[PDB]
Amino acid sequence: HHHQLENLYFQGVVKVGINGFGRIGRLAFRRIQNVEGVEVTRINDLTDPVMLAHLLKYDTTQGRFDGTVEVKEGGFEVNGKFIKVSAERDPEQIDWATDGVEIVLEATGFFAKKEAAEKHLKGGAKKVVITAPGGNDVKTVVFNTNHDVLDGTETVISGASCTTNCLAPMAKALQDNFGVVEGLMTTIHAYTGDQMILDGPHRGGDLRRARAGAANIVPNSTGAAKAIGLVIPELNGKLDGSAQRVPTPTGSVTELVAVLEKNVTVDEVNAAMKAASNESYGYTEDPIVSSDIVGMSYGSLFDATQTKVLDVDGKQLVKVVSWYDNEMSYTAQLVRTLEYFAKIAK
Amino acid sequence: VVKVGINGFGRIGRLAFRRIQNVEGVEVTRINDLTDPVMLAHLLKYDTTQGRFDGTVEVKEGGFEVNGKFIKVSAERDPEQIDWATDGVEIVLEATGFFAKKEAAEKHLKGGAKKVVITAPGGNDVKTVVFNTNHDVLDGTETVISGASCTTNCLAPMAKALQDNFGVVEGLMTTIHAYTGDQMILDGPHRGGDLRRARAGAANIVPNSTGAAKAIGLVIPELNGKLDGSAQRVPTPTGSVTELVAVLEKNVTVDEVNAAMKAASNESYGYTEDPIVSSDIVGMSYGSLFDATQTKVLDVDGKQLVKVVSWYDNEMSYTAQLVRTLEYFAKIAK
Amino acid sequence: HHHQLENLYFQGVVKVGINGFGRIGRLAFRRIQNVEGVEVTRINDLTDPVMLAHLLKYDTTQGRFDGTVEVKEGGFEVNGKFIKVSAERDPEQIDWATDGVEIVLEATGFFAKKEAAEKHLKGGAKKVVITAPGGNDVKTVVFNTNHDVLDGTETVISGASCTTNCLAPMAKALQDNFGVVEGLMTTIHAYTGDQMILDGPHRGGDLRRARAGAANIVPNSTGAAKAIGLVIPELNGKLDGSAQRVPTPTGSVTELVAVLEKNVTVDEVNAAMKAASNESYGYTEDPIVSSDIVGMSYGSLFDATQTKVLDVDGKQLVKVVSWYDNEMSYTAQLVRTLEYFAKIAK
Amino acid sequence: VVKVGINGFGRIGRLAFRRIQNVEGVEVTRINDLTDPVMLAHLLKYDTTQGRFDGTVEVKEGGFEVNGKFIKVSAERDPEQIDWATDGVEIVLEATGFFAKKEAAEKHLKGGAKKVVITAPGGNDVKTVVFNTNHDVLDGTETVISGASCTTNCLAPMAKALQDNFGVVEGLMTTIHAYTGDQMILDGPHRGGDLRRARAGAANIVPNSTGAAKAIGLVIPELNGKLDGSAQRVPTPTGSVTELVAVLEKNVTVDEVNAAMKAASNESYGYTEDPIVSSDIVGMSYGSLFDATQTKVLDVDGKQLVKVVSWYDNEMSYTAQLVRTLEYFAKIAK
Ligand SMILES: [Ca+2]
Ligand SMILES: [Ca+2]
Ligand SMILES: [Cl-]
Ligand SMILES: [Cl-]
Ligand SMILES: [Cl-]
Ligand SMILES: [Cl-]
Repeated sequence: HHHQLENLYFQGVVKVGINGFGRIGRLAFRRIQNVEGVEVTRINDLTDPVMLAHLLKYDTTQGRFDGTVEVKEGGFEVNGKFIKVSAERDPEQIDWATDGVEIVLEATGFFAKKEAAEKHLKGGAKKVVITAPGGNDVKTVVFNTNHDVLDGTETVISGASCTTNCLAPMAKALQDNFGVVEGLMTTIHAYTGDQMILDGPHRGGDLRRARAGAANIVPNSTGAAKAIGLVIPELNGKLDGSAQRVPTPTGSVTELVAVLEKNVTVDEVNAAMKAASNESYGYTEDPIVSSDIVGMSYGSLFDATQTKVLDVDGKQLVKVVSWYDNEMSYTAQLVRTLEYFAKIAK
Repeated sequence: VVKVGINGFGRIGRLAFRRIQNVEGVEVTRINDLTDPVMLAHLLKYDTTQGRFDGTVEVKEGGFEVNGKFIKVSAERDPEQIDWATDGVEIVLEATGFFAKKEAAEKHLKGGAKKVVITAPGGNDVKTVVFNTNHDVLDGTETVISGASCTTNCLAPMAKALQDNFGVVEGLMTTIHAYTGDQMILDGPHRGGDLRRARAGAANIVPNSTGAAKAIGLVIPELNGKLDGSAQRVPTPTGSVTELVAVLEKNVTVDEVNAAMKAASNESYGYTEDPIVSSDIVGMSYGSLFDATQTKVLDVDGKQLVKVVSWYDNEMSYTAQLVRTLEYFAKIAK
Repeated sequence: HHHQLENLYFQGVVKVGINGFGRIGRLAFRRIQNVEGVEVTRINDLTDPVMLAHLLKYDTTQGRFDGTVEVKEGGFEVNGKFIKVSAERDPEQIDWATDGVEIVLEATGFFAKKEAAEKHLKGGAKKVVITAPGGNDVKTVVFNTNHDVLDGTETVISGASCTTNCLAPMAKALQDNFGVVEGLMTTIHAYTGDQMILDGPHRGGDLRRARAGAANIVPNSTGAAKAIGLVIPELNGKLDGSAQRVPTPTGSVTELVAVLEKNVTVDEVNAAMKAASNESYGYTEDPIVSSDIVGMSYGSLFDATQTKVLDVDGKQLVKVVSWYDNEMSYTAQLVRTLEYFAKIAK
Repeated sequence: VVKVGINGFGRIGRLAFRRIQNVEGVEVTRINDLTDPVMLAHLLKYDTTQGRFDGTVEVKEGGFEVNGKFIKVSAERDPEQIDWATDGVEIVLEATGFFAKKEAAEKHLKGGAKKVVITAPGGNDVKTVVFNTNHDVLDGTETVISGASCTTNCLAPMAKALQDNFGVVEGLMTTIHAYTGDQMILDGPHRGGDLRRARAGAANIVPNSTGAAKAIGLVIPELNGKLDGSAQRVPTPTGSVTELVAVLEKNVTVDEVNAAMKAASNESYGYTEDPIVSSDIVGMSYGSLFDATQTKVLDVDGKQLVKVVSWYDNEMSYTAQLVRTLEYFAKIAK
């Protein structure tokens, strides 16, 4: 009876707008091409469209675009369909509604806070998903970990980080099955665009991101584990971590060393992960390596071959390890949350 | 003068030769390897990661002339075939990827050598020595000893310091490690059957099993059975870093942890507070370099997990430790 | 009237056998999965099948296998179909005919010469294609450059090398349109399995292949240009060349600097290449880079953006440049020749 | 003592500082760069490709203390803002990726410097000097000069030797070149609009335009307009090799070509017959290293095409040439 959900039953097309056509924005565009009932009808980015079209067609790590891309006067012709490309620097000036846009992926990195991201509503968009944390009045959502926190009335939400989308389902499964006292994370992580190609002054003052990223093992700080409480309240304040950036251009792996609230065996841990598996959190027993997860659609892929339970006179330390393509795994999660959020809008 | 012979002129054998050139009272007078000496001379002169050789190398009838001195190069395959005594060799560096067994390594004594140091674990009936961690275990009467592995030479002083200052309940190690010659350059069948070492080593993050932490008890009895670990091989050709996450027997602060490491520092175990990266340690002579910038103490309602991290050049750091043990071992004679 | 060709008209299935399941053998298997009317019914390789199945499923440069692979008693289950995998070290002992094999891809590198490769005929196979040169009584075939040299009665043929399959259509187009006096080739080439991962003794005695291949620019000798006469008789003895191996795991590019028999312009050269283009020899005017050709199906991809015509008081030197994936481009050519050879057998 | 000031403490500026430490009678007394001195001190100490600094570096109020001596570090952005004379600087190394113009570079003279050397082409009204190829063109009265590019410093002695011995009709260059800081670490918009420098530089073979061969006439008048070329950038962080394919004015043999290069050899132009690879030249002080193992003479019915190949460390080889020109330029004063 009619306080009912509707968009799940009778929505034809979810029209998406992308503000910021960097790595994530372009990869989200690519994924949406394969999502029935969701399509991008507007891109906004200050870069010359000739440059943007070229980078959409050709991608070092993710391969050639599946289809044709041609620059036109007001935007691109992508697999026939024209798609407007604007270059407004003020989000309040983007007339999203003229292109039917209802939800915006905000991926520039300059409008993270609620009031900043809500500028897209002035142009007529209804909802916004941020490609980063994750402020004071904004929920953080890892799809298939805590998207049930959404009621559909929120205006701005965060898709969390890529590392959070890998860690969260793995840490939650430990908590649900065994209980976590505390734990430390180490991500062995592909280099990224916040590192220098060769040694040189880094804008932020980071003496390690100043170093050649493709020729070094580079320690760097993280926030996923310290901030996990935003996705899994029961783990608030229980985890910390850091990263080692290494010379691959994409593909990463997350290790968690944890003290649990009860004793376990390796098989029990692995069986718990298998039972928690879904389209966001995969399970494998194959001895794969990082190139095997590039382009994959899981947000997180648990690797049962790397599980360890160290038992010393009954005192136990546990290691669990999950793979992720820090590019496409995070993008696949963003797109799941984009669609879900739009469809439970009401 | 300690006259040393080298069996196996691979990465470690060649780098040990380079180091011994600078150890007064130690000199190599006999190399032997089943490779054409022209190939060996070229690989001694030119080294992708460790640079060009300091001096002159010329191939001559029976071996090399290195900085004037001639050095016999043989090509046997049984240590008994090596007349170490004809070249005056007293102690042998055994550095082929095989032969890591006492009876197997004792074959060199028939050729007239007195002592043998094997460049890998092989310690069922053989003492395992990380210099400046436990070389005091040697009395000089041993025939064959092990220099342990390079991961052990990195971990051991760090783990020993935690044990000495605070007590260790248990711990898990992760080493982010340069690729090595037991991995394939491109995807292909690995002779051991390892499905991960069969993969392209310079284009992947590759999980790898280790033994350093599980076998630490051979170097630090007080840690026997308390540790486990594993590795992630990554696309650098040398330079590695070892992380240890441990449960200790008392609560600590970060400053207390770092101060304990500094107090344990010496020529084998370095200390830095500079935010370095892996290229900054390639070629260094410390066996282990503790990095105070990476220390973590997670305290959750008084229960603590501690992370400590040391760097090492898995090539030159290990080699420098081997040569320390070679010199000391020869010095304390029998 | 009935001295007619038949296999082009009424052949149902070309059954292929692969001797040697290395990089090329596995990639040829992958391509054949997408070739209607051609299928592999027998693999012979001395490697443990568990290792071989794993390497077919997971491929660092060419991605995950499109489908499922499962080890069975006598071989593999690949996308349902069972495929026998033997491990005979003597090719005369391979009973190809029991599996209906008519043509063998001989890719071990130990049976290049005619008499050696003809051992496969003892087991009942009819034809053999060698994945390397290219002996004294054996024709060398670059598909869509000189496959018309085949009359279908040959027993053993060579698919040439991967570098030859890139150079040949480019050199032939210059010869046909303008005439070649002489020329020198330089390939900038991915590292390969004949190089060491770290500095160490090389079995062949090559002091450069002994060096770490992923951490160096490594000069190495070639044979494609010196031996081009085997594919293009009119260029016999007119070319020489060499290679620089560089730190990418696949993807290569071939430059030819040539003296021609007449003066030209850059546009004239590029137009000549466009007219010579086909499914083996592509044409592009996009400023691509090496990652953009990994996995591609052209044997050779001419890049019009790199064309140069240096004219000094009327004396001209010309540079033309073509891309190739030294893995998949060569494999795609091998598979074209495999099918054609089987189908004009008669 | 020649007192030098450095504007721009990037790769070249820092490596030139490292070299000048070993040039007696030349010393840097003033650096200025718009970067925080803490960042600059860290990058001087630690260098991914060129190793750790030889000495001590400590940040202090007005700059660095390097091996005791204090060195002022400023952060202006207009050469007139630099009081070179207050620091006694006579000659300025102008090494920011901009300012490659005579009037632009002459701004340093207002601050009290006498001469300027720009670390890139900028030669419309500025002489271009490859040391030991054409530094005899300087008379000492010039204010601003160019050290040319690093590709020019590699090509020039090789091309000059062909011209001197045999005569050059024409030629095309290909350099297989390390990636540089004008390429992206990952695919992304390039500020110049270059669709190839927008691509991940350590994961691709990247075609690149050059100017060294087209502009060679500025260093070797006899080759003006005779050459063209281009580059392939590849995944090494330093170390490069330049190939020249040329039509000569007479027929030659390989031995004749190689002998001519050996006779042209000097401190700027080296000669080797060893089959080296790129890591063997990183850090070398020669501007150019001719490799006789790569020489080709293709003779087809008497018509010849010749290939000659030289190595260079696009970082340190170029820097060593710059510092040679700095010293000479200061020495021949006005
Ligand atoms: Ca869609
Ligand atoms: Ca098929
Ligand atoms: Cl964290
Ligand atoms: Cl272990
Ligand atoms: Cl050739
Ligand atoms: Cl040029």
